[PDB]
Amino acid sequence: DPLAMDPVAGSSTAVATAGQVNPIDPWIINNFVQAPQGEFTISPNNTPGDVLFDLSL
Amino acid sequence: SSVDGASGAGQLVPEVNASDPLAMDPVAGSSTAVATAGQVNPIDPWIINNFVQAPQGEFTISPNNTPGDVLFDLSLGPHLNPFLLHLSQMYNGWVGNMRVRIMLAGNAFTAGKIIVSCIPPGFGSHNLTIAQATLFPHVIADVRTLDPIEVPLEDVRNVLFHNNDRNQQTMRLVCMLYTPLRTGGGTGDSFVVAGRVMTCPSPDFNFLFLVPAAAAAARMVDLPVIQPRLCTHARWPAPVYGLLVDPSLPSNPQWQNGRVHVDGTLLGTTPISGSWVSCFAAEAAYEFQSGTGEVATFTLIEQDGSAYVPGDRAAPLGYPDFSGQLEIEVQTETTKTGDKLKVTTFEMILGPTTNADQAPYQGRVFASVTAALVDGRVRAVPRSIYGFQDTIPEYNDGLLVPLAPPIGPFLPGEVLLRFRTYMRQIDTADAAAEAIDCALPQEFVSWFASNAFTVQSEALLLRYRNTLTGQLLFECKLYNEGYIALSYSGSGPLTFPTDGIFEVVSWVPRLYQLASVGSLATGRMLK
Amino acid sequence: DPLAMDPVAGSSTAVATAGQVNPIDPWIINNFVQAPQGEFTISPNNTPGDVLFDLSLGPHLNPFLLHLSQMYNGWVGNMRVRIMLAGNAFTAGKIIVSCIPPGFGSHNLTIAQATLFPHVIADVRTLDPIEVPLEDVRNVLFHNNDRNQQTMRLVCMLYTPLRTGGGTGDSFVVAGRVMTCPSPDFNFLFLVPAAAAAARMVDLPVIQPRLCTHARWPAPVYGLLVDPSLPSNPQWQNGRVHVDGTLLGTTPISGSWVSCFAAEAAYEFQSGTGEVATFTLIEQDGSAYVPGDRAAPLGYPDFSGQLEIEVQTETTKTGDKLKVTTFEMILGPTTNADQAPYQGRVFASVTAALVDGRVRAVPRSIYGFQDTIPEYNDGLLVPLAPPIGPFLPGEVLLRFRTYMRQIDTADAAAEAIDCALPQEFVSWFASNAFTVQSEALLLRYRNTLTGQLLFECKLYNEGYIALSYSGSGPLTFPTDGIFEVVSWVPRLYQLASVGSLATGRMLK
Amino acid sequence: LEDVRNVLFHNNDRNQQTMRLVCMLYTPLRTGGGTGDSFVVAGRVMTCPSPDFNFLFLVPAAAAAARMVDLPVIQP
Amino acid sequence: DPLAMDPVAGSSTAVATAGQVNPIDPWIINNFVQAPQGEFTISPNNTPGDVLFDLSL
Repeated sequence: DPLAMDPVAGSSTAVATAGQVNPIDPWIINNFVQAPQGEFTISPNNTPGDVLFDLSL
Repeated sequence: SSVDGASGAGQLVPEVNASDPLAMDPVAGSSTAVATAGQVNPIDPWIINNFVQAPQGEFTISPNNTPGDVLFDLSLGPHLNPFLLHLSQMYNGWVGNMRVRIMLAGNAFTAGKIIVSCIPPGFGSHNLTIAQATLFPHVIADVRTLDPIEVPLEDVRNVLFHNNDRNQQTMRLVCMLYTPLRTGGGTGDSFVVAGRVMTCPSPDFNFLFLVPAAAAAARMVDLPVIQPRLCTHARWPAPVYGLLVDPSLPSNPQWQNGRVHVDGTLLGTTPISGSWVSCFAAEAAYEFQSGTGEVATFTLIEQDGSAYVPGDRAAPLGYPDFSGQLEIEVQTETTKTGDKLKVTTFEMILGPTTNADQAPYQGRVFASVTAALVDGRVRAVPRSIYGFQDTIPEYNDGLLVPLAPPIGPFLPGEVLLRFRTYMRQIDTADAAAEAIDCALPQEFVSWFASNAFTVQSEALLLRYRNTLTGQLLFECKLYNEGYIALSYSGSGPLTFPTDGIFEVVSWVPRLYQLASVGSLATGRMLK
Repeated sequence: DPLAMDPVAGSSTAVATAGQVNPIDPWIINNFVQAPQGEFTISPNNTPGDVLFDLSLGPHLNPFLLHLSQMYNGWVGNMRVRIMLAGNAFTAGKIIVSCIPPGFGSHNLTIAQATLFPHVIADVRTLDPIEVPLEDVRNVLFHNNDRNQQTMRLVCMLYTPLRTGGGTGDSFVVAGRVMTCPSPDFNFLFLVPAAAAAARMVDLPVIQPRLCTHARWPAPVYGLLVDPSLPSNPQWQNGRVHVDGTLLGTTPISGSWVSCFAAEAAYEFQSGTGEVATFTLIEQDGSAYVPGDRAAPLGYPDFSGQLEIEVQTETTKTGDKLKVTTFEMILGPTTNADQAPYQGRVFASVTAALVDGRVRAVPRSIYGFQDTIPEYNDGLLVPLAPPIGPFLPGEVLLRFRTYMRQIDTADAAAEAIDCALPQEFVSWFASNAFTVQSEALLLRYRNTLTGQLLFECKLYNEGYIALSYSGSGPLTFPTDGIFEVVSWVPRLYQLASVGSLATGRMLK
Repeated sequence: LEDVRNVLFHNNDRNQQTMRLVCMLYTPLRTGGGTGDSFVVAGRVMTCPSPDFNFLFLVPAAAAAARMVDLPVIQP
Repeated sequence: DPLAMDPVAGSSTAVATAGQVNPIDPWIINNFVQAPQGEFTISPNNTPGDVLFDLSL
């Protein structure tokens, strides 16, 4: 099954009113990097409901 | 959204559940109500397809469970979906079908099957055996099945649509264990299968009338967890020492202190402070009717120093509500540091006798200097009693006076629960403890006057329990008019441990039958 | 006339940025319902300029919307307000309803300035309602569920003085009602399960001090005062509780326990002249006393001097024969020197200067009182509730006061004894076990009858009340006399102190 | 007054639960002036059926009452 | 303002179940007459919350 979300636009919105729209080095553009809080472990001791991780865009 | 481990689950468990269709025809949705409902209220399309965890969303299977055990019993309604439930509070009525999805996925090592059956409204409640469940349109599934089983909860209706009352009977989905659960492998008995139930409304489903969202009040009064032996007595200023019932005492006492209703209504001369109990304040002087100034004339004031006016109770607050001869100690009132103090002892007669002065109700009482010093404003506290009788004094010298009513009534076999303390009674060659009872400890008096709870029926069912040991000692009825009853047949004062917490209950009609417990003798056989 | 404003856009802004744009039931769209803040009153007591009501745009202005608010996390749109006045032909006056844009802040506006905003004026006599559109002036794309957001507001003020004529009954007030419904531009945003989430707080019982029970001597409370010349940080063991319900010291639940004890009593013979009762203390509910984490059995006296006690056979059942003897017991340290309530053993002497087995002792008078703690453990450290305090500079303890009979010896006279809360408040906090959220509560002491505010004060969470007072100088207060919470209140909250109740002032 | 129904229609039975109209005093009545407490606001309720209204089965049921017991208002 | 309700259907429901569907005189259809429970009174003796009348369809 899919994700219950409609895709959201990117820079499309900014163009019209931001002063500049600065691009990023393409090498970063799709290179998967580990996040700071990127580690967690699931032991048999955890109960359903325990939080493994939290993230903010 | 859903990602079953198919990819890595090997082929140890069945993906999809192979089962014969439901022996049941499809049911119509909103189409019915369209013509007679005042409105047909559409719901957010996003809710229409999201399978969300129902409020009754969890269940567990374990090897302790025996076939027949009900894992969950769902009754058709908005209360089966969290979003719908919230919208429910805003509408009056609904019609439509629900889509239910039960989730299982135990280890490849577990074996077992459950059965879900749809029960038509109008069948009623009956304990179904696993074999009975088969008689209803049903579905059976192996606990290992990866993909969630989907079962449509059809809205079988006799009428066009539903309203939000108790007169409604909807279709049910009962899920029971079909075969015992047994884990194989290195059986970790901590292993139980954790099930999940998710639902989403079928597009047929619709809410009906817009209504004032809300109307779910529930003001439930509670009691404080204070043991009786930690409490203050409400009719004599001492700790509570005893907790008992005693069918041979007067059954309907006319106590003026320690009276309050569950709703907070204080009665009689009942004071808020237990320091006021059985005490008075006055301006004191020595008139001369006989002319031998041994008699103090006390013009009563209220004990917080304010003026006493004859009103709608028998006397100033906390003034004694019993008879006999009271020894009082009378001291200059304390207003400020350095107020010089005189302290005299007197005997005052509380009862009717006899040609015959004394009318606390009018504001005037006489005591005599146990000649058998102090004046201006004084405070009198009780020192001992002589010839106690637990009947009310003559408050208004023969005339009718305002009185809280006798305590009662009680059902047949019900008797008053007594909180008890001891007065010093004197003699005259011998002081000995004398019992005096009241209907609630002063802390409960203050508690109810302060909470002003809303009362919803005629009495509250309480349990008296030892919270330490856990032991339930008894049950009892706290009538709204502020007295507690037990059912007891003995003759026969019966005494209870004072350590000793009360818990509400219920509401409880007034003809609620309590358990007598007590004969701890089951005297008979059988076999 | 129409408002001096251009139509404000609705959902069209937050389309490419919110995750969802959620529409509402069109039946709500134009049904005018009474807003939760739907009532106000105008009376001759009001003065032109008084703000009858201040509304701020948001779904919280409509009951239906409000109910939906618990389901979504954002919103955008304009509403519509309608106001009604139930006036007479005797009520002359005008009201101003002005729209204040976000960002303006808060200022005191004269009726004249109130006119400078898009507004609507109405005579209090009108039978018909007044309608004003509440536009969603935005600086941002949309709004989130946050009442810290600055949205457009509607302020209603009395434009001219209310002047009732005729047989002027000052009990006459004009009833006002506010109603709203969302303009079709209104849209909720993200669908969040957020359906339920509240909290709680602490309250105090509305009992006046002079109706209360004292917590350190068993008598009614008679006095309410502060007194900078008394010991500022007393080490009271009774009448101690925290706002959270934590009882301290020897503090009992029942005020009948206060300054009383129970024991098994006997007459040993160290001197050998059996005038000395030896009391092996038990708790007053008849249970065994064990030396523990407080100084003595519950309610045992927490002061010194020489206490006259009356000791009676314990009452267990009707017919228990009773003996009653009077003794003098010394509470203070002195001196070579026995007495350790903490260990469970104290001695009194038959004011020879009868009873045994199990007894109960209640206080009869005090001789040489000093309000310092007795020597509970004969020289050794003992568990103690801490001194009361601290207090900010200029803050002093609020005292509940009662009087002991002190004896003499040719003269009994009242002697003052103070405590930090009445026993009813002791019981109240132990029973409620409130959750505490900061360091103290701001309370007002008020006459609810007359309405008069007497003072403000700080109830520290550790269970004692402070006032700011500079005098030197016991200052006494009326005892009739209700306390109200407040706030929370940081510990450095500055209280108000006082002035010379004379107001008059001259133009000069 | 809408006919909110759970069933197809209604029978002559006043034990049936139909939609109701409750009138309440929303705010306290406050008479001013020379307050004559003998003053009451008279209220009247009037109705007529919406064109959706229809009676159902034609029954000769034309007459059917009963009686009861009363006591004379004579003081003891 | 209008009631927060959707129009409710009339006879259309009981057509295939009642033995007859009987119409009424259109002159009654819109003539406002005093209901048998047509009177009530409000006085200062009443307190907000008092039910002045309770009608059932």
